[PDB]
Amino acid sequence: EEIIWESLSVDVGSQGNPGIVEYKGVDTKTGEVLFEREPIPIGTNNMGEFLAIVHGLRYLKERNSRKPIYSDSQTAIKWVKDKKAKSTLVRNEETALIWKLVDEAEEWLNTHTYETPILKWQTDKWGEIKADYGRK
RNA sequence: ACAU
DNA sequence: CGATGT
Ligand SMILES: [K+]
Ligand SMILES: [K+]
Ligand SMILES: [K+]
Ligand SMILES: [Mg+2]
Ligand SMILES: [Mg+2]
Repeated sequence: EEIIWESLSVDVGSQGNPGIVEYKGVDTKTGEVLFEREPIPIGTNNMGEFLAIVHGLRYLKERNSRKPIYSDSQTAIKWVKDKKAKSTLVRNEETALIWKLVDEAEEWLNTHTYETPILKWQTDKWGEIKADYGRK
């Protein structure tokens, strides 16, 4: 089982969990940063991993790219497959922004199609995903 | 247990 | 050491 180098890798970064959430997508081969989301003041790790995949799908579709996406998040891969982010984060005024983005990402999934394979990055075999923030 |  | 998730 080998890395598919012609791919997009995504990952969340956070300050606290729940805490400040950001995410980015990179070229798996070169590490070039292709997109980065502006920090969101409160969210969870899994909400951010979910948003990163959905943004990757939107990014690749806009560019007519058939590359797969790698994520290290078992949870977020499932949530994208299900088109449903099963987060436990409370809804209040401080979490309104992240929940709006997650709701809108689900809505996009329910109104668009894609063939993009969403693949598990095998951290145990390959080390940290290329989009990692280097914070652990 | 597994993945973050 | 704590949290988010299956
Ligand atoms: K990891
Ligand atoms: K990190
Ligand atoms: K646990
Ligand atoms: Mg990750
Ligand atoms: Mg990471």
